[PDB]
Formats: sequence, structure tokens, C-alpha cells
Amino acid sequence: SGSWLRDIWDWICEVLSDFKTWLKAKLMPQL
Repeated sequence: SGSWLRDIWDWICEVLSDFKTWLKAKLMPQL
């Protein structure tokens, strides 16, 4: 089995989620 891509998504989604909050926090001029 691969058993490797699952580990990559574990840290990729975590690091990506943190940046999403940082970007969304300064990307809401008009809502």
C-alpha cells in the first residue's frame, strides 16, 4: 500500500489551513 500520501495531507492541509486564516483575515474589504 502507499500509506504516504495520507501523511502528506496531514501536514499539507494543516499548514494550508493556517495560511487560509491569515489570508482570509486580511482579504475581507467588502462583504
